[PDB]
Amino acid sequence: SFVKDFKPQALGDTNLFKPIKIGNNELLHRAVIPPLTRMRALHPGNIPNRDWAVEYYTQRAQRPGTMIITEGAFISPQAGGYDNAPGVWSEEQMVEWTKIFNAIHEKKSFVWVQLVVLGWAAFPDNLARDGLRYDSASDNVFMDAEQEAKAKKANNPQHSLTKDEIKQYIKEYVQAAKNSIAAGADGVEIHSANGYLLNQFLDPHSNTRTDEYGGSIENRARFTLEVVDALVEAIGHEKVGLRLSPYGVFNSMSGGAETGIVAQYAYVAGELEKRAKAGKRLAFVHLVEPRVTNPFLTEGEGEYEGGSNDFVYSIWKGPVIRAGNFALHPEVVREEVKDKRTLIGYGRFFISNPDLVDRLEKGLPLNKYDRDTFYQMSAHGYIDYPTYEEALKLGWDKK
Amino acid sequence: SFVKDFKPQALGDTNLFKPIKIGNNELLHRAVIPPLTRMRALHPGNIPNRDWAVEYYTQRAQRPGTMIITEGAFISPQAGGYDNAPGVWSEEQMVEWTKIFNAIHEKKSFVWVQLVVLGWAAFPDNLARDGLRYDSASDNVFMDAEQEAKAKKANNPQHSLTKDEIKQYIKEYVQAAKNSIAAGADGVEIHSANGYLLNQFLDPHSNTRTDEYGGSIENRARFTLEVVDALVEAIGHEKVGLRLSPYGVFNSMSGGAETGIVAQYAYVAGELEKRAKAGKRLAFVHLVEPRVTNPFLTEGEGEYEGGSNDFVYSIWKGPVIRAGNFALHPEVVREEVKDKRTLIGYGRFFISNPDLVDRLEKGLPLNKYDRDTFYQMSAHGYIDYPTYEEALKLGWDKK
Ligand SMILES: Cc1cc2nc3c(=O)[nH]c(=O)nc-3n(C[C@H](O)[C@H](O)[C@H](O)COP(=O)(O)O)c2cc1C
Ligand SMILES: Cc1cc2nc3c(=O)[nH]c(=O)nc-3n(C[C@H](O)[C@H](O)[C@H](O)COP(=O)(O)O)c2cc1C
Ligand SMILES: C=C(C)[C@@H]1CC=C(C)C(=O)C1
Ligand SMILES: C=C(C)[C@@H]1CC=C(C)C(=O)C1
Ligand SMILES: [Cl-]
Ligand SMILES: [Cl-]
Ligand SMILES: [Cl-]
Ligand SMILES: [Cl-]
Ligand code: NA
Ligand code: NA
Ligand code: NA
Ligand code: NA
Repeated sequence: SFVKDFKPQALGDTNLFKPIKIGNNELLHRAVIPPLTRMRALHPGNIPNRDWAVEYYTQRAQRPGTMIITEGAFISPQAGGYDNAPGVWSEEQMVEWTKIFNAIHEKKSFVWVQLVVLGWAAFPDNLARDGLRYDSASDNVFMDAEQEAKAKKANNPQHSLTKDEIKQYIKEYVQAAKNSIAAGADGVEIHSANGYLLNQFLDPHSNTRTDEYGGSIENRARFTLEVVDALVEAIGHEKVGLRLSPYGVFNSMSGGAETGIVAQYAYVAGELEKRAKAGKRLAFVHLVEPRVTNPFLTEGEGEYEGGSNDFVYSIWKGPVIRAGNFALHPEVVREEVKDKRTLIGYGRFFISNPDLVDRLEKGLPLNKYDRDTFYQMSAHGYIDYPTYEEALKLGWDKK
Repeated sequence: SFVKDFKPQALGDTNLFKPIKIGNNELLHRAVIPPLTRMRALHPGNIPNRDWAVEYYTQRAQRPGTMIITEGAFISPQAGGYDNAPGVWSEEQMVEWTKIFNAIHEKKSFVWVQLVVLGWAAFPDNLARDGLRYDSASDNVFMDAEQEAKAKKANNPQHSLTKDEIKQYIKEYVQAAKNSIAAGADGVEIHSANGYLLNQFLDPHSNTRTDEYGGSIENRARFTLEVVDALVEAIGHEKVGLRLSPYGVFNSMSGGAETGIVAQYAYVAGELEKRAKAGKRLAFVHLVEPRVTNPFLTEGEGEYEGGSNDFVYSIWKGPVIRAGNFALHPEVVREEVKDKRTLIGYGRFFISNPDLVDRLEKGLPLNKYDRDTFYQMSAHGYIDYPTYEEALKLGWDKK
């Protein structure tokens, strides 16, 4: 059915429908698909779903000139720990990704691979089964008691990365980025958000290190910036973006309760702008808004009202993608896109509306999503959400 | 005469005219007199002007419940270097300050002493004459070529402070703060703005140190925060505020051209909020706006449009005084004071309008200022600017 109480607004008269260039890509509008893990990849080997993934992305690529950021993709086995999320390290994986990228390009849209390392959010038992470590920045603070216990039970205690192991992850980020471009992707997004490994280094709750990778703002940002620099060198700044969630609490990050949190993220933004002014500007910075501090809470819940991401704009002068509870709030989007370098990521409602962009332009009702199938090994709740026309035929304008 | 093309707005219907408590003081409105050096203090001994200073402050205290921050006052001879700016270290000085504070209190207004250390902005020849060093954070970067040359000519080269000398300044800040309170002041403002010594430590252009007082965000902020902590301990957080100018370029500070500048100031704000949450909240933070990056340029000149101070509000949760080209822009003030913890400092037009607060409430014309007498050893351009009524009697409503 359609979302019951929603009052749509046509946004076609706003900058959401003005073209913009991101990296090498001429986008025709500024509604971006942010990275959305869907758990349809198949075990063993973290293989993109051979039955449905092409169709899923094809559907969501249907509006010409749409920027799509893929579901998070693990850069290596050690970076993973979820059996049904895909990787980008193996030939068997890239065969499937190639088909996906080709399909998106056939629809005249674009695709950026999000590169992921899980750190403490991984399942320590899956990792132990596969002979892999359970990694984080530190070894004396844990995501939650359950994760700490799963780790101990698996004889796979949380491990504070050595410098050599950080270097190994950086090598894997580089090779994953290369693999992505070679298979036909338009670029990559470095995931440094939502409490995964890089965010675990950025955040002083999760990073109690006393070496050069913790204990100060500069040190906590070191790993993220080393990945940025390694990928810029490998595939070019125009093919690299970075995702950050300054106010996020998901996966036991600090959020606004940490009084140094804005400084930590302002420092990262400043270092990106420094690189930009020196000739290597990232394609974009992608921010999760304080509107959504945890993306598994219903829209309107977990909103942090004590901070804004606007500070980033005083520092970083390139494109900014903002995501978090914008589908249900065209009135907010209307104001945000008045800034001419702002794009809007629409997550959950892109799950349920393959033709979301048309609906935003034209002020059409939105399909309700079904959170129960966000993660599921099924075509149902993945490729069977209808377009607006299909929904009319099903009688949804009267259900 | 009145400012010719100005279109006043009555601001009495805004929060500018709602009472607010700052430290121990119940202000009746939120128009603050920011610190304004006037150079009427007499040599030798940096003595507040025995003829005119009481009258100057009395005039500007006339609206009941006004917060006045004094002209900058040197904490010690070594902290000074301008013969006609006052100090707060000697009995002879405090005799005069006592009269000033009494007069302000008789008008039912309040007075906060701004505590100043000049660093590289001092005149090295005055300092050499008096057997004093020419100090800054570093010794290999200079304010400008003229200052570097004056220093060499005076055989008083710019000197990078030792840790012991920093500790000595902190002792002097403490004693100056005590002197101020004992003489009757309501509080003190730590000057960490406008390119004076503390700002010289904060800014990476002027601070190339490699000890614990430079080389990182935390290190560059160390001196400012040590002064904050020393004064909070000495006279209480409710009697201490801090002034910062993130985007200032006056006295060869970096401003927005330094991509790490927001991070540097976000860190300071965060550390203040941390202290506040731990039970010691400063009375206020005072910000110079990017509206005025150099206060000796005519209003509208030297505006930096590439940054905002709004970030501070995501971090620091106490009162914020904002200053910079607000007198000529009631339309901007009207929007800013919608935030209920925002006060507005009015500098240059408080020089020329002793009854500025009435004029803001009632939407009256403003007396033009005469910049030539901003710094002058005279009552003229100091205590002879008329109130609105006096100006009407002089025929200014038709001049
Ligand atoms: C099912 C689901 C999967 C997600 N997967 C990812 C992901 O792989 N990488 C990522 O950075 N964010 C991920 N997110 C966060 C979203 O990209 C987005 O920031 C968030 O859902 C808020 O936007 P929205 O309110 O428009 O959904 C996910 C969110 C959901 C609900
Ligand atoms: C003549 C003059 C003297 C000033 N003296 C000081 C001072 O002693 N301490 C300080 O922090 N700022 C000082 N300032 C800066 C002002 O406090 C204020 O930030 C600036 O003038 C911008 O506000 P305005 O546009 O309302 O004048 C001075 C400015 C002027 C023009
Ligand atoms: C498996 C992933 C790559 C994660 C899924 C859920 C969220 C919120 C991410 O940021 C990544
Ligand atoms: C002599 C002083 C205390 C200075 C005068 C001019 C400015 C802009 C200050 O900040 C302090
Ligand atoms: Cl799993
Ligand atoms: Cl903005
Ligand atoms: Cl002088
Ligand atoms: Cl604000
Ligand atoms: Na099927
Ligand atoms: Na789950
Ligand atoms: Na006289
Ligand atoms: Na002068």
